[PDB]
Amino acid sequence: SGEYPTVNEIPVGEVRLYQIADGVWSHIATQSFDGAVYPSNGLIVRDGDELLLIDTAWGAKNTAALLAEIEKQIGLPVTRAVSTHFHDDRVGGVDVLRAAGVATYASPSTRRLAEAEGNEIPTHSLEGLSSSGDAVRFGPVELFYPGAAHSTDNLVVYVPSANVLYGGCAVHELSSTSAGNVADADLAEWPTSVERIQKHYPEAEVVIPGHGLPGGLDLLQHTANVVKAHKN
Ligand SMILES: Cc1nc([C@@H](C)c2cccc3c(-c4ccc(CS(C)(=O)=O)c(F)c4)c(C(=O)O)[nH]c23)no1
Ligand SMILES: [Zn+2]
Ligand SMILES: [Zn+2]
Repeated sequence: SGEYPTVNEIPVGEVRLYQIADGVWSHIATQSFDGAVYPSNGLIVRDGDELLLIDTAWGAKNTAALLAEIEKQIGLPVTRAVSTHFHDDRVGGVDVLRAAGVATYASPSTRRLAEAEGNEIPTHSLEGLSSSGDAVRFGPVELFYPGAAHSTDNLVVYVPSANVLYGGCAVHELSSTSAGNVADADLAEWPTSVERIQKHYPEAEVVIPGHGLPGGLDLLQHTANVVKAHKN
């Protein structure tokens, strides 16, 4: 009833939306992985009379539920989606999107890693993002490649109209006590990549992590701190 929805408040298979700013929502879903349940976030950005989706809801059935929740709460069609890295919490559900008329996009690096891992593969490649510090416009957002962090391919997303920074899984929530799932991470490079985010988006007002509660710019320094300590 108004607070940001937490892992224990969302059964696996349901999706909730949360209004972040005018024309900007996050989507929250839950999934089981290796015998534990986790929440995960994505983004929805109004694009005139259409919507841009950032990340799936972590699975085919959750992503179908996401589309139904968007129709109920917003009522505008999702026409494009971007996946910010290759893991299943970002691309799982791309096939559902593609069958619902959504054009799916990711960097070439994400597409090659998703294919090699056996995950669902976005249709279209996003060029111009292969060197750290690169940025491109995509509808109402800017896509930014900060360098290797949670994964080598991770992208962050900025909504300039609202100064919303969606960090994806390169950014952790303030309550986090470790660096999450580090299977594909570069712990040594991650603080440098976070510093690039901090330098490029100093006017961010809301920062959304890939899992957990949004906050302010402090999430970036907190992420650097937990990553350095995990590595140690
Ligand atoms: C292989 C491979 N599969 C995956 C994905 C699908 C995956 C599965 C299960 C869990 C996660 C997490 C995760 C874990 C713990 C915390 C709490 S915390 C910051 O306090 O430790 C958290 F916030 C997030 C992440 C992420 O860190 O992005 N990804 C995950 N990744 O690699
Ligand atoms: Zn991941
Ligand atoms: Zn993640």
